[PDB]
Amino acid sequence: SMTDQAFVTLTTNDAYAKGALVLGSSLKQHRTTRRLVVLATPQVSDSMRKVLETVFDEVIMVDVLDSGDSAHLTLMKRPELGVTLTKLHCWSLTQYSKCVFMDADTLVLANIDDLFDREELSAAPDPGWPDCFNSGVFVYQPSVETYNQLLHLASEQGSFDGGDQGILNTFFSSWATTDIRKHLPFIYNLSSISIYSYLPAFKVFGASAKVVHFLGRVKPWNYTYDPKTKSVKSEAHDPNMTHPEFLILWWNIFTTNVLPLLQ
Amino acid sequence: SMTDQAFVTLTTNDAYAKGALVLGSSLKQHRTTRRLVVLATPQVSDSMRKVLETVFDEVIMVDVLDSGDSAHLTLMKRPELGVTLTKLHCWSLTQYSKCVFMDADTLVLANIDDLFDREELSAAPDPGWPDCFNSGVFVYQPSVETYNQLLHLASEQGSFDGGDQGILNTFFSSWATTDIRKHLPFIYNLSSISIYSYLPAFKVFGASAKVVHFLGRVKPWNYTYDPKTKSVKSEAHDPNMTHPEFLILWWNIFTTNVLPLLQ
Ligand SMILES: O=c1ccn([C@@H]2O[C@H](COP(=O)(O)OP(=O)(O)O)[C@@H](O)[C@H]2O)c(=O)[nH]1
Ligand SMILES: O=c1ccn([C@@H]2O[C@H](COP(=O)(O)OP(=O)(O)O)[C@@H](O)[C@H]2O)c(=O)[nH]1
Ligand SMILES: [Mn+2]
Ligand SMILES: [Mn+2]
Repeated sequence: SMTDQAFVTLTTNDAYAKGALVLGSSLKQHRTTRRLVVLATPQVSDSMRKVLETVFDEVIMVDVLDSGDSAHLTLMKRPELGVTLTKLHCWSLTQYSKCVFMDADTLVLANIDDLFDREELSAAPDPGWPDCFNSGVFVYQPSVETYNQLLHLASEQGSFDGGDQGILNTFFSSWATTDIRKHLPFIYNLSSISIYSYLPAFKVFGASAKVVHFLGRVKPWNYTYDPKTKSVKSEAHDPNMTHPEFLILWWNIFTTNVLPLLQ
Repeated sequence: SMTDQAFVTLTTNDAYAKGALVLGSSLKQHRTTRRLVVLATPQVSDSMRKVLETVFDEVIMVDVLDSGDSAHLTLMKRPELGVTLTKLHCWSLTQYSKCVFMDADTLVLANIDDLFDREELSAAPDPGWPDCFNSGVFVYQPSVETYNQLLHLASEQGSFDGGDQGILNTFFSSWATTDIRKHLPFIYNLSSISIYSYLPAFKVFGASAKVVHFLGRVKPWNYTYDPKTKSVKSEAHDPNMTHPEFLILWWNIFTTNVLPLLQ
């Protein structure tokens, strides 16, 4: 419980750090009894690292790992995601026996400590290619062996998508066809994209959401929020604004719970 | 080899009948040893029913079942899909021990007779909400009981999406959490939408595709094809055209095998 198990996130800059701060605050809001840890890289300002230390039990400094895999990253219109190979450092955290990695663009809506009943590698399906798991939420076991194996495969073969999700799916390739218990229910990693892609399903299953994941190039922190009206201002033709409940929650927590700690 | 087992499709009009014909032609092309069955409703022309008899072993006339659920259908911008409850008639086919239902907008790329090793209900995940199965390819056991249960649920509750897929997911509730063997690999029902949603995944898994599913409002038969050049004429800004190989194959089979029976 308290000592040997953690939620782990990652930030390589101050932008994704506002995400990590909101994630962290949401985990506390829902009364986790596990540690909170964030992996941070040198591009995170000293000032931000100090703020991160008020929310996370530990801020762990690591080196950026970058795929440099511009062809594969362009293939999915995510030229900026090569630095997500930095996620692989999560397996080096052998101070813990089991952890849940969560993307810095996630938000917790309910206690999810029952994830620690799972075993490596448990993750939810990805809505793009559902025989791949989405790497935004996964339950794993820190291991120097698994760490080095993952580093080796990344250096030798890279990632089919140029980020962490490809390589993690290739390494944990039995996921689609194994033990159904290793398929986390989709409500533990609810892709913002699924809300508009199959709204009828969201309408009957979404009230049970435990985690929302703002996956895709547009992040909550790239909107403009007016605290007085609670209005979110978006770019034109944004399909996520037809169901904005999770975006508003994100901003509520940031303005209320994170903002006071920033100053 | 199975005289007591069939593939089953559905058509309510002459337009999806072109799809059924191409699907049936593709099952023959890949040497199925099973029977081929199409459910058709009164709106299919007499001349079309006769053409369907050259491809399918059985053309079975059934009444249209229509949810009339404009609210849920409109939720997913598919106002025409209420007649998909007609699919429920497939459970009445107790001449067969086991069947694979396939949507009329599917296209077989390899022999898939190994699907008959599965048991009801086996289906692939839906890319919008992957804890629901897509109802375009599924293995089931004809049964008067299951048939009547499904009709009663449709009459009482309707479908959460106004079509067959919602009601079938509600009825086969345990799919997301049961027996992984009942999760068909995504290659047995490859959603055309998944090609452009996670292109990197397509690039490394796509060569293994056994079935493609042209799901969504635009169907292969709504394009304009030039057989001289083998170019497909699309509506503007069509995302599927960046990877057109499956559409081209649909039109080749249509033009070579099917259109001669029509025009
Ligand atoms: O510039 C970046 C890009 C990503 N990340 C980390 O890598 C994760 C995966 O990236 P993202 O969530 O943007 O991928 P997606 O969920 O959109 O596929 C993020 O949540 C962050 O934890 C980061 O720290 N800096
Ligand atoms: O007007 C219609 C619409 C649907 N269908 C049948 O119902 C299936 C499901 O509809 P569709 O494939 O359009 O749904 P999607 O796969 O796009 O969700 C089709 O493949 C056909 O077999 C039909 O016969 N007539
Ligand atoms: Mn993410
Ligand atoms: Mn279909």
